[PDB]
Amino acid sequence: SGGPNTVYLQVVAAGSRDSGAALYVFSEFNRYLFNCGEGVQRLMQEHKLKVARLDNIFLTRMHWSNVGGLSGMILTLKETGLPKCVLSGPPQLEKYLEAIKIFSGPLKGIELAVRPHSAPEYEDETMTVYQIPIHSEQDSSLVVAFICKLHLKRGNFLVLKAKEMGLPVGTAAIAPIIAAVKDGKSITHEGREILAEELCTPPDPGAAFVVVECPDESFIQPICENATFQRYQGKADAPVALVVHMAPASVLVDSRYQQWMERFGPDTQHLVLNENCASVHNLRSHKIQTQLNLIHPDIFPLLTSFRCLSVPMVQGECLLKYQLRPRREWQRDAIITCNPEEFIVEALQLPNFQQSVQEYRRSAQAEKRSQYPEIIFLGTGSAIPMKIRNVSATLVNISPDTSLLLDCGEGTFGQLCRHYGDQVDRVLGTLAAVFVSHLHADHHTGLPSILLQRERALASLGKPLHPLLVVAPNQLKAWLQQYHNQCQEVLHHISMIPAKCLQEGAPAVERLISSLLRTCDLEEFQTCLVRHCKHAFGCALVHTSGWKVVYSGDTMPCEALVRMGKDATLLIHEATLEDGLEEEAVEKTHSTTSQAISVGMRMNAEFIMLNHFSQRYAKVPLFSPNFSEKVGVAFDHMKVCFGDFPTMPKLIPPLKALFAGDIEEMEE
RNA sequence: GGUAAAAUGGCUGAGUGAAGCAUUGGACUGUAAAUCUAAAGACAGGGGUUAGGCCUCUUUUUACCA
Ligand SMILES: [Zn+2]
Ligand SMILES: [Zn+2]
Repeated sequence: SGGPNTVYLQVVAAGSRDSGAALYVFSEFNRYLFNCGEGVQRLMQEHKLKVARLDNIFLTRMHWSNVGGLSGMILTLKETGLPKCVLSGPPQLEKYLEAIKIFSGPLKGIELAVRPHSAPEYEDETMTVYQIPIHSEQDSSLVVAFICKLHLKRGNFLVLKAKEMGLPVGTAAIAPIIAAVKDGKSITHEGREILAEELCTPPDPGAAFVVVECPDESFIQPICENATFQRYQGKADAPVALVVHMAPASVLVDSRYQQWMERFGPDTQHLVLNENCASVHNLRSHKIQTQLNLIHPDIFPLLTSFRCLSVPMVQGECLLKYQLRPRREWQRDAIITCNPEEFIVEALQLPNFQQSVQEYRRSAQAEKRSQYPEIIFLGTGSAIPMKIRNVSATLVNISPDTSLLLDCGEGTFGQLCRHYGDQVDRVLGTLAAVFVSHLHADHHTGLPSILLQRERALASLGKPLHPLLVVAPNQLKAWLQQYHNQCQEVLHHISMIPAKCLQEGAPAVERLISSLLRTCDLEEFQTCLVRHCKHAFGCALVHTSGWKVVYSGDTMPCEALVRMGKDATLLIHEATLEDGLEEEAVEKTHSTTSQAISVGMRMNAEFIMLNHFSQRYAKVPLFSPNFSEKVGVAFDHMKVCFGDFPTMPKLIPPLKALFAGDIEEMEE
């Protein structure tokens, strides 16, 4: 068979601040993805991108912005069931996939293949790419740029022209004639010879595109007029169709360079991706957030708006696909821009929703509570981000000066971005400590994303370095050490704390826990084992003023949690099914909503928050009846103070009305 | 919400083009059941490749998701 009939280039990352570079090219036979960071897990599977058929994955640089997201792809492939896959990258990239099995578990069932730098050539039936390793004085010094090529395309045969002369078109005799013409050998028929160009268009060798990743001036000198480029710059076998520059805007304006790119010729198109892009590609999420704000602006805050030299450049944006083989031109028929003026149309006119909203407002229309005890909910999914659900983070802000994290995950940084707005830089500075509940990957894979950005935030205002405090099981230390020794230096920003020492009845550890307690003004900190998995642990917070909150998360009912949870103003509990099957508890290793409600009733706590929900089937939580005002429903991007309890019970009717039709488990 | 198998008629087996059971008048049979020389409904709804078999976007059915 011949080469692909159509080739499309698609942009995934779009140069967003919350994620690294990422480029997607669609081919008739194979799917290829270049580079990927954190937050892409939603970008794909939200814009209808097929996970399957991604047998080949490519990436650049070892930094988390381009290697962090591989765990999600591996997990999806394991769930998807793809038989084989191929992964390529820097020579020392095998160490990254060596340590994934530590917590993600064995990858047996799907085969992954890697290759060294000794084989810089790879070919298949529809495409070919050449990789050029690059060495720089100032592994973070290797970026290995990529080059792409396309197989020759055979010009369409003129079957109608053959029929006009008198050839036996429409039968089995024409097939050998067209097959011979395809090979390029003329055939003489009826005493006359017909040239190939007469019966078909001239062959086209095929276009190509190049990708570069110059991050700073360290890599400019090694790449300056590279030998490989001299054999392809300017006129070549075919003109260059498109080019993408991942370099930052600062590198663009430098006097040096900015002229080599022009050597490719005016016909060569160029693109730039960087943080200055307007983006705004959260249509459905933004609509849901606006609806929640309309229900009650105070309870549910609103996301902030993230808004925006010899040849022209088309700034990259959302789903700016490019067409290669049919014709070299751009397409913008899939623009994804938020339109609140359209969101309000359906937010203020849902069936019976307006009546419930107005009734709740009239009903709403007991002394002032404490001003700045704050708990913020970031994510309410389970190990799989989706339209409106993602791995939970449970941001807590005990005081404006000091902040704490109730576990963390991937995509939480993107969530708090476009939300805190200008205050994002200040919020990260207030962060003083973090910790992990159990060994699940989704609960600890988000630490690097927060840490690397907090490192920049600390210097953004010229404050002294303050290493972050991390409390996680002793197993998490191995992965952190491997990453420190393999990809980038992060040890100085993390201080491990075993959770065993915090158990009831159990110099560096004591001084560090004392510093944590005094910095955030916490009277005491306690942790206990949970019936969830090996080395699983919980936590409890008690304030000097008598406020107590205990986080349980994934856990089966146990006596220790109940004993520690006695006289607790608030607590976070996990739900799996609401109403349904009570069997196969061992498979889930999680509590049940009815049992959670019973516990909360007997917990003596005045209110119980339901945050973590299983995401096997996309459905709003069908709240189990036989409950009280103590229980509640927790979603993403929530706000209020400690004493703002009486508000949320009245939000139940409007909250249910907003969803209207519910898509829950059916007999199928 | 995601993954896996079929969209051909009253039913099924496939991709050179379509075939058996059944029927419209019945021939051997007083009798309407046995055996045909003719008949018919015909590959879900779009398009990219210029041909069906390939891929792509909804629609129906079944199963699975830790
Ligand atoms: Zn969980
Ligand atoms: Zn978990």
